[PDB]
Amino acid sequence: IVGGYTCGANTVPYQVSLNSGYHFCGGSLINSQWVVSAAHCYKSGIQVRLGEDNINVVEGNEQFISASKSIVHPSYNSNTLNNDIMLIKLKSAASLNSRVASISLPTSCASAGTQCLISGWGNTKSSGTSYPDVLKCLKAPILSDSSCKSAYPGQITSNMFCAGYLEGGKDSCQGDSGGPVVCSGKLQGIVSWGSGCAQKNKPGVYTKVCNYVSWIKQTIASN
Ligand SMILES: O=c1cc(C(F)(F)F)c2c([nH]1)CCC2
Ligand SMILES: [Ca+2]
Repeated sequence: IVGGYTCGANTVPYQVSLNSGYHFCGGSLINSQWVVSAAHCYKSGIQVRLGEDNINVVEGNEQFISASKSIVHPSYNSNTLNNDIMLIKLKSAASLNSRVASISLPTSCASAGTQCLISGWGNTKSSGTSYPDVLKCLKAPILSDSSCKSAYPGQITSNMFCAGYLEGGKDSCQGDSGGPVVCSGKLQGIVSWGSGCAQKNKPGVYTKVCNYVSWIKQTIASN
C-alpha cells in the first residue's frame, strides 16, 4: 500500500497473509473454513496466516493453518486477469473472535463514489521498494466505469473496477495482491492489478466480487 496508514494491530480481522516460506499475497476470511484471494496468487504449499499484524514477529493472536484445497475460478485468464479470483479451504476451521473474523459477501454491487478500505503488506513505495512488517490501510473510493476504462483502454472487463485516486499518490502495490477491498462492511473487491503503483491516471484495478457470490456460495456448499 502506497500512501496509506498503519491500520493498527488486528483492526482488519478478516485480512489474511498467504505464506509459502514468506508472505506473498493477501486474502480475506469469508467463513471459518474459507479464504477468498486472487487467482494470480495461486501456488501449491500455502499456509494461511490469520490474526497477523507484524508478519515477522509472533505477537500472540495468530492462527497458522495450511490450505487443504485451492480452487481457481474456472474462467480465470492469466493474460487478461479476467476472473481473478480463487478460493482456499483451510485444513481446520479458524477460531473466530474479535481479532479473527469473517467478512460478509456483498448482496449487491457497490457504486462509483463508495468509500472502501484496502489493506495489505505490499510495497509502500511508488518508486523503489520497501516492504512493511505491519498491516497498512488505505481509504479509497470506487471510480466510475468510464474513468476506469479511460485509464486503461482495452483492459477493463465487466469483472473489474478501479478504486483510488487519479491524481496518484495513494494505491495498492506489489504484495497487496489478493487482499480485500471492503465497503460498508462487505467484501466488494480483491486486489488484482495495476500499472506501477500510485501513478497519475493509473489507479488500482480490483476483481468485482459481487459477480462471483453465486459461484462462491455453491463452491463452498459442495467442497
Ligand atoms: O505492479 C502492480 C501489482 C499490483 C498487484 F500485484 F496486484 F498487487 C498492483 C499494482 N501494481 C497497483 C495496484 C495493485
Ligand atoms: Ca505476527
